Amino acid sequence: GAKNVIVLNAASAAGNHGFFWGLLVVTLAWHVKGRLVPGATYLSLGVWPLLLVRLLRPHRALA
Amino acid sequence: GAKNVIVLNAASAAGNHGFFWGLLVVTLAWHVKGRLVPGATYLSLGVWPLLLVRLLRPHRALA
Amino acid sequence: GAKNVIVLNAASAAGNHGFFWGLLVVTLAWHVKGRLVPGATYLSLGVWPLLLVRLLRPHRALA
Amino acid sequence: GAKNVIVLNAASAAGNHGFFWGLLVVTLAWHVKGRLVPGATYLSLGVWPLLLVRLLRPHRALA
Amino acid sequence: GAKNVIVLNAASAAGNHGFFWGLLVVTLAWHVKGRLVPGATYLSLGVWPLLLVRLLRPHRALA
Amino acid sequence: GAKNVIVLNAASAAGNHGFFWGLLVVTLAWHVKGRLVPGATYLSLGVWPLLLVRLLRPHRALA
Repeated sequence: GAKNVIVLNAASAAGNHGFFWGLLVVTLAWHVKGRLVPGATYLSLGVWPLLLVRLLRPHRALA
Repeated sequence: GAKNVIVLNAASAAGNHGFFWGLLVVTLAWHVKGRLVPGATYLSLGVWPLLLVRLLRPHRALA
Repeated sequence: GAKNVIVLNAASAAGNHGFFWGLLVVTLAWHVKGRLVPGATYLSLGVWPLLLVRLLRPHRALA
Repeated sequence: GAKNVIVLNAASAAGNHGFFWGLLVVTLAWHVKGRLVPGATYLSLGVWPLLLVRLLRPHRALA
Repeated sequence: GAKNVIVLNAASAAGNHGFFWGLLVVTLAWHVKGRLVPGATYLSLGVWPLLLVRLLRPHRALA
Repeated sequence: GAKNVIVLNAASAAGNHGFFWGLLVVTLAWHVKGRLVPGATYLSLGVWPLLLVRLLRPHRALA
């Protein structure tokens, strides 16, 4: 009653692998290249987003 | 040390805690309804898929 | 080796700690707003979905 | 296989750490900016949606 | 708090488990069926992108 | 108790165990092939990304 829980997780890790799966992460990052430039332009965003963050900002482990 | 580490993970959980976040799961589930029926159509792919599955089927865990 | 593992996970948690990351999750939830209403209207999949769920319903950590 | 299962998880964390991969997360968060304003429109969403949320509301960590 | 940190994670897991949520996973998989066939057809990228992937292939865990 | 929290996670892993799920990961990887080449051709920044990563670069798992 121990190595039968975490072990299951281990199986998932094998599935992800680094071959085909590795390619997917790299490819996605490259594609957003063009996406990145339009995204950059945007005014009126000084603290408006931060207020939402304020809820997040205190944080609490023992939530 | 042993602590602080796991504690940090808990903080992430706090971030998740947000009624808005909960709402997102429901919307995705409802939308897929329509997606599901077209998917069922068994066009040209009776056994072709399964060969790929064989690689997946062992589900190694040694990694 | 012992702490040179869980500690590594903790480092990932620090990475999450970013206002930008927090903003993305909240934003995604809001977007599905419009998506949610069409999903509601369908009227179908009465008993057809549940049968599949039956396999899923017992669930088990053994796997 | 004591220190082997947890170790595997650590390896996954290494995979996440990257240059190109990091850029994608930041870009996506700011970009959704535009998506957020349309989302705000509360067209017939006063409280009706919440009833569905009630199912989600108990949560129950017992699972 | 020993049994409070990990416990928080468990709560998240319970939330993931459900009826509507289960449906989402199956539908997404079925839908990509048709998506998969066009993907297969792609000229070039047979033996050239892999070299970049090679850097990823050794992988590590000493992150 | 001790063997209960982690046990819940194991249950999630069982859910993944599904050939259909396996199909989705491979499909996504194949599709991005085409996405990868357009990404390669864009603009010449060179300094725009590194500045962002630089903030990330010191790292502080002591979050």
